[PDB]
Amino acid sequence: SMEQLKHCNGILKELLSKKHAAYAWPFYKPVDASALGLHDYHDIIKHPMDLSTVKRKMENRDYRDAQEFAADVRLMFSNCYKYNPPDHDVVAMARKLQDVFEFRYAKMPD
Ligand SMILES: COc1ccc2c(c1)C(c1ccc(Cl)cc1)=N[C@@H](CC(=O)N1CCC(N(C)C)CC1)c1nnc(C)n1-2
Repeated sequence: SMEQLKHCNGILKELLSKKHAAYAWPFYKPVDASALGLHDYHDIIKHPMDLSTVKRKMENRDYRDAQEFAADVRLMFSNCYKYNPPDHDVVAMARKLQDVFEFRYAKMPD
Protein backbone atom coordinates (compact mmCIF):
# COMPACT_ATOMS: atom_id res chain seq x y z
CA SER A 1 0.00 0.00 0.00
CA MET A 2 0.83 3.72 -0.22
CA GLU A 3 0.71 3.84 3.62
CA GLN A 4 3.24 1.00 4.05
CA LEU A 5 5.58 2.60 1.52
CA LYS A 6 5.31 5.83 3.62
CA HIS A 7 6.43 3.83 6.76
CA CYS A 8 9.32 2.43 4.68
CA ASN A 9 10.46 5.98 3.77
CA GLY A 10 10.54 6.66 7.56
CA ILE A 11 12.67 3.53 8.11
CA LEU A 12 15.15 4.69 5.47
CA LYS A 13 15.33 8.17 7.10
CA GLU A 14 16.13 6.45 10.44
CA LEU A 15 18.93 4.29 8.88
CA LEU A 16 20.51 7.48 7.37
CA SER A 17 20.25 9.53 10.61
CA LYS A 18 23.15 10.77 12.71
CA LYS A 19 22.37 8.54 15.69
CA HIS A 20 23.53 5.39 13.76
CA ALA A 21 26.59 6.87 11.98
CA ALA A 22 29.19 4.91 14.03
CA TYR A 23 28.04 1.62 12.40
CA ALA A 24 26.16 2.85 9.26
CA TRP A 25 29.09 4.58 7.48
CA PRO A 26 30.31 1.52 5.43
CA PHE A 27 26.81 1.26 3.85
CA TYR A 28 26.11 4.86 2.69
CA LYS A 29 27.63 4.52 -0.84
CA PRO A 30 28.47 1.59 -3.18
CA VAL A 31 31.55 -0.50 -2.25
CA ASP A 32 34.49 1.02 -4.22
CA ALA A 33 36.47 -2.13 -5.03
CA SER A 34 39.37 -0.22 -6.64
CA ALA A 35 39.85 2.15 -3.66
CA LEU A 36 39.64 -0.69 -1.07
CA GLY A 37 41.92 -3.09 -3.04
CA LEU A 38 39.17 -5.78 -3.43
CA HIS A 39 40.20 -7.34 -6.79
CA ASP A 40 37.61 -10.17 -6.53
CA TYR A 41 34.61 -8.19 -5.11
CA HIS A 42 32.62 -7.99 -8.38
CA ASP A 43 33.31 -11.68 -9.15
CA ILE A 44 31.96 -12.83 -5.72
CA ILE A 45 29.15 -10.22 -5.32
CA LYS A 46 26.98 -10.33 -8.48
CA HIS A 47 24.31 -7.80 -7.24
CA PRO A 48 25.86 -4.95 -5.18
CA MET A 49 23.50 -2.84 -2.98
CA ASP A 50 23.91 0.17 -0.63
CA LEU A 51 21.74 2.86 1.06
CA SER A 52 22.21 5.52 -1.68
CA THR A 53 20.72 3.07 -4.23
CA VAL A 54 17.77 2.22 -1.92
CA LYS A 55 17.17 6.01 -1.43
CA ARG A 56 17.08 6.70 -5.18
CA LYS A 57 14.63 3.79 -5.73
CA MET A 58 12.34 5.09 -2.93
CA GLU A 59 12.40 8.67 -4.34
CA ASN A 60 11.56 7.46 -7.88
CA ARG A 61 8.70 5.19 -6.57
CA ASP A 62 10.41 2.00 -7.94
CA TYR A 63 9.29 -0.28 -5.06
CA ARG A 64 5.80 -1.77 -5.69
CA ASP A 65 5.38 -2.77 -2.04
CA ALA A 66 7.18 -3.00 1.32
CA GLN A 67 8.54 -6.51 0.61
CA GLU A 68 10.56 -5.27 -2.43
CA PHE A 69 12.15 -2.56 -0.22
CA ALA A 70 13.03 -5.15 2.48
CA ALA A 71 14.60 -7.46 -0.13
CA ASP A 72 17.07 -4.73 -1.24
CA VAL A 73 17.99 -3.76 2.37
CA ARG A 74 18.58 -7.47 3.27
CA LEU A 75 20.64 -7.93 0.04
CA MET A 76 22.98 -5.10 1.17
CA PHE A 77 23.62 -6.87 4.51
CA SER A 78 23.84 -10.37 2.92
CA ASN A 79 26.56 -9.18 0.48
CA CYS A 80 28.64 -7.96 3.47
CA TYR A 81 28.22 -11.31 5.33
CA LYS A 82 28.99 -13.26 2.10
CA TYR A 83 32.20 -11.38 1.27
CA ASN A 84 33.75 -11.10 4.79
CA PRO A 85 34.85 -13.55 7.53
CA PRO A 86 32.56 -13.67 10.61
CA ASP A 87 35.12 -12.12 12.99
CA HIS A 88 35.42 -8.85 11.03
CA ASP A 89 34.38 -5.45 12.44
CA VAL A 90 32.38 -4.57 9.27
CA VAL A 91 30.19 -7.66 9.90
CA ALA A 92 29.52 -6.47 13.51
CA MET A 93 28.58 -3.02 12.11
CA ALA A 94 26.21 -4.63 9.54
CA ARG A 95 24.43 -6.65 12.28
CA LYS A 96 23.97 -3.50 14.46
CA LEU A 97 22.37 -1.61 11.54
CA GLN A 98 20.31 -4.68 10.53
CA ASP A 99 18.87 -4.95 14.03
CA VAL A 100 17.57 -1.32 13.67
CA PHE A 101 16.08 -2.18 10.27
CA GLU A 102 14.42 -5.46 11.32
CA PHE A 103 12.88 -3.91 14.47
CA ARG A 104 11.35 -0.95 12.59
CA TYR A 105 10.22 -3.09 9.63
CA ALA A 106 8.42 -5.46 12.10
CA LYS A 107 6.51 -2.49 13.66
CA MET A 108 5.03 -1.39 10.28
CA PRO A 109 1.21 -1.13 10.56
CA ASP A 110 -0.80 -3.59 8.34
C1 LIG B 1 33.78 3.45 2.92
O1 LIG B 1 34.50 2.36 3.52
C2 LIG B 1 34.03 1.06 3.38
C3 LIG B 1 32.96 0.71 2.54
C4 LIG B 1 32.60 -0.65 2.45
C5 LIG B 1 33.25 -1.64 3.20
C6 LIG B 1 34.30 -1.27 4.04
C7 LIG B 1 34.69 0.09 4.11
C8 LIG B 1 35.09 -2.25 4.93
C9 LIG B 1 35.34 -1.87 6.36
C10 LIG B 1 36.47 -2.36 7.03
C11 LIG B 1 36.68 -2.07 8.40
C12 LIG B 1 35.77 -1.30 9.15
CL1 LIG B 1 35.98 -1.03 10.74
C13 LIG B 1 34.62 -0.84 8.46
C14 LIG B 1 34.42 -1.12 7.09
N1 LIG B 1 35.29 -3.50 4.55
C15 LIG B 1 35.11 -3.97 3.16
C16 LIG B 1 35.82 -5.32 2.98
C17 LIG B 1 37.33 -5.17 3.05
O2 LIG B 1 37.88 -4.08 2.98
N2 LIG B 1 38.11 -6.35 3.29
C18 LIG B 1 37.60 -7.75 2.99
C19 LIG B 1 38.12 -8.70 4.05
C20 LIG B 1 39.66 -8.67 4.14
N3 LIG B 1 40.13 -9.62 5.20
C21 LIG B 1 41.56 -9.46 5.56
C22 LIG B 1 39.89 -11.03 4.79
C23 LIG B 1 40.13 -7.22 4.40
C24 LIG B 1 39.62 -6.26 3.34
C25 LIG B 1 33.64 -4.08 2.98
N4 LIG B 1 32.89 -5.21 2.81
N5 LIG B 1 31.59 -4.84 2.79
C26 LIG B 1 31.52 -3.50 2.94
C27 LIG B 1 30.23 -2.73 2.99
N6 LIG B 1 32.80 -3.05 3.06
